[PDB]
Amino acid sequence: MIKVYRYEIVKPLDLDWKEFGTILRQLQQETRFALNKATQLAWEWMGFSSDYKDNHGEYPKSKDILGYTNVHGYAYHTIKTKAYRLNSGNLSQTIKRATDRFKAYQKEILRGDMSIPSYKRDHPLDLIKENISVNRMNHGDYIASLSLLSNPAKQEMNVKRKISVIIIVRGAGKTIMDRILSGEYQVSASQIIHKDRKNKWYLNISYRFEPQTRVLDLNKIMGIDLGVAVAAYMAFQHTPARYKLEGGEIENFRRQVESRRISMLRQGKYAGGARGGHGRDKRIKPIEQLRDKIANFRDTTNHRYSRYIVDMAIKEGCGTIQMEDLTNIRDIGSRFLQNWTYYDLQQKIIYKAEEAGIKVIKIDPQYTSQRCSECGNIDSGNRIGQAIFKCRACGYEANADYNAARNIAIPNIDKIIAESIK
Amino acid sequence: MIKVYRYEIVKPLDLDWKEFGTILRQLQQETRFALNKATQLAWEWMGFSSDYKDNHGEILGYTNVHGYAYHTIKTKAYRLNSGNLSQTIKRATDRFKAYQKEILRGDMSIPSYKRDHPLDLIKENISVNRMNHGDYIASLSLLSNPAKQEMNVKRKISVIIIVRGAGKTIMDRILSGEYQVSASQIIHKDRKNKWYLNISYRFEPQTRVLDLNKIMGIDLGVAVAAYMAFQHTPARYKLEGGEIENFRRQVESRRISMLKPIEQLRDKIANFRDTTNHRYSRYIVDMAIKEGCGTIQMEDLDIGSRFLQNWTYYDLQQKIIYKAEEAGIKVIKIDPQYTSQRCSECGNIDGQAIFKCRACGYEANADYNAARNIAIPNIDKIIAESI
DNA sequence: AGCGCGCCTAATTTCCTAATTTA
DNA sequence: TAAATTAG
RNA sequence: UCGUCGGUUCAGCGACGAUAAGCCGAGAAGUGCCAAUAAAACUGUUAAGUGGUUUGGUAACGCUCGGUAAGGUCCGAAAGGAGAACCACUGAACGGAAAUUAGGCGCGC
Ligand SMILES: [Mg+2]
Ligand SMILES: [Mg+2]
Ligand SMILES: [Mg+2]
Ligand SMILES: [Zn+2]
Repeated sequence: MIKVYRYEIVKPLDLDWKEFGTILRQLQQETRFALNKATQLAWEWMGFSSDYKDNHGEYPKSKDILGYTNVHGYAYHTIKTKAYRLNSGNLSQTIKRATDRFKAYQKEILRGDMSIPSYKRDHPLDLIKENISVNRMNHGDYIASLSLLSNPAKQEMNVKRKISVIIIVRGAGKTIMDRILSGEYQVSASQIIHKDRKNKWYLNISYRFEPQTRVLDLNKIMGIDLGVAVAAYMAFQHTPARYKLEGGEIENFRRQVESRRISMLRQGKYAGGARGGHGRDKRIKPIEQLRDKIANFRDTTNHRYSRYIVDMAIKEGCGTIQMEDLTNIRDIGSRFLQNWTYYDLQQKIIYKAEEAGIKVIKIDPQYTSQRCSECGNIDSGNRIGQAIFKCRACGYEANADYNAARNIAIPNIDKIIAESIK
Repeated sequence: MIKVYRYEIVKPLDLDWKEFGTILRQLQQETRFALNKATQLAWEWMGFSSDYKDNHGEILGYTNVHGYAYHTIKTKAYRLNSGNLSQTIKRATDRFKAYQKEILRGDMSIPSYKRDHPLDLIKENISVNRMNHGDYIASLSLLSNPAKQEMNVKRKISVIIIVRGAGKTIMDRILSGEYQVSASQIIHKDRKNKWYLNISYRFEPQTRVLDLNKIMGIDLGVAVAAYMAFQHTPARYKLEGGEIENFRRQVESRRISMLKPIEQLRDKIANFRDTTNHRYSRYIVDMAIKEGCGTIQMEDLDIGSRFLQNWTYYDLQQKIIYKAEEAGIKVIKIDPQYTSQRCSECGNIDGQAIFKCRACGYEANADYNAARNIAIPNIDKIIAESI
């Protein structure tokens, strides 16, 4: 398992912030240059090999023609002369991401199902495991030594050693960094991230650890039902316990955002003079800030929602979690009327349940809210979302979200519906 | 000048849909090959090629990138029409030339072209005719002479397109001669499995001339800062004071927080009213210029229950009056008595969020209802007629 | 007050190298 | 002696 | 009402800023515009027709980069001050980056 944590950079230990910013921006420009050029060299080789096969009947050998086993070696040999400021290790890692992206989707590129990747302006600076190192001083401060320059670059920038920075290691970041220093966690390739808001640089340390999973009974299954009145309702087949996420705070957020977003757009029709004449970024600045705010709110809401769901499973001893596969369903009449980011929520559940030893299975949500959880009679007549579920034969009434949650908690439930469609 | 508008293809007139679909897919495959190969040929022509291209294994006799690419691609994409093939190659080379300096610097990788790429149709290959029975037929020339012989198509391929409302207006002028076809494309959408043919037409725009018969009406309504309406046209424009409500709450917080500071706040609030008036006046005049209305009618000049509370109303009117003169428009002041209550549709004179006539039953925003009443050239006279 | 924009939002996949050798 | 290079 | 500082996100708190949904600078990669010039391609016996290319310049642009207010101690009459140097809370979370795709909108009227 691999996880990432962010650490804010405060000060360069031996340089000024103005000088540090100039170095970082220059290295970012080379990273963009390396990524685009590598895809150009990869795309060029793909065309040459296709042409070579037609004229000779066999694909050419990279070693014979290109001089290297893979295009990654050839890309390094060419981009190095121009991207001479980055460290060779970081440059090689940067090039590899471009070439692997092209190699992975090469078949889709030829078939026209995907475009050639093009890389934007602000790009993270790659760091290799051996290039990053972190130490704790006696006086309780954390110093990170970064290798970000090549020998020509170090000579021209007067730097003669690692460029040290101070990172705020606090809260849950202290435990992760303490385990990295001890040796339980192993640092993998990282990157340096810059955020436009607050103008802060970050150190994106990614680390490798071994999950500690307790033996949980695999016959216990918890069902997650994205309900109508309730954001998510959880139920278990063995025990009559129920949990729910009312999602009251979600409704309040969208009301303020919808009113704000509509108002901003209308003013754009008669905005100020300086609103235009300075590019696209300035003109759409008010909406970009609003769009970023919504993205951050969903990320936090999905983070706390996934944790609550997994924690409920752990308390009840469940070893299996079943949810609805949303690939087929496209009529979102659920509580998340603002088209919530369901995929981010489901991915967060998976990787947090995997860390706890629980296995996640995606059932097909068809007639799951219509079926009765007592007698199993499936009727489409009562599909009205009446906030209640009154079976005409079982005589069992319960919350519609709760009734759907029980059905998802039954093993092989979709097949049961599949065997007897109605 | 040039604008685009889709026209859904109903069915092929001469051949079956199964045959037409197979034919078009063959042409679509040649379109990608022409596009992708033209990018490779332009890459070598501009000197972007690496060493191993011209050293290991593998001037040119032509003058332009398009000329070099055309002949090389023509041998394989022999089903496409010669005229359309040139257009496909041209759009490939034009993008590369526009992006030539970006790729050399390293800001863009390589132009790419998707699978279901639209087919290019030049002028002289797409004609439209309207039959005596009202069916619109568009004849498309898509196959070259070798392709026509093999596929047993002995003339131009004809298809029927839908023309409803705005589509018929443009198409009728195309047939008349006011609008001339420039280029076209056959786009395919997988959402509905339908083929679309969009026509790019060139026309000489007509500049609206100010006439003293369209009179814009402005009402300082309760729900918005102003509402603009007209009788000749059904269009409407609104000035919502969203920024004004935020600024009022800003001023309220600052006064409590500050409890010179009052003087600076008063100076700030004075400038805000001036800046908003300038933006509002310019927008008000622009919508009259856009529709060519030669007169603006606004109620003659308290705070009342209007959305703007204790605003600099007189300053707003003067800047509207002044900016109207520069455009040739003239401003007339009208008595506002019972303007909100009078019904525009029926004229009878009688909840404030949406006005509903007792007799007519017309339901609409009261701000819009008042705005239409002011638009009448002789609204002032009929106001006292009911009295 | 319809039926074409361009494009935004959400969904989706991949990745998070090492071993050797100049300096 | 940490930066450079290339193979699988 | 929005925003800044208190390790990140979302909430409050203490202070503060706001015409900030505001005001500006430089530059020429791209789209329009102005001068000069008229290639590729196609229909063509021809005659000739469609088509709009190339080099400069300008700076209107949802052109491209950037600047601009905001915690407390401290100096400074105050403004202002060289990311000067110290100090700064409560709750719930804490796996991130890049690329791509395809649909439904909010404008469009
Ligand atoms: Mg649902
Ligand atoms: Mg906060
Ligand atoms: Mg905290
Ligand atoms: Zn039942």
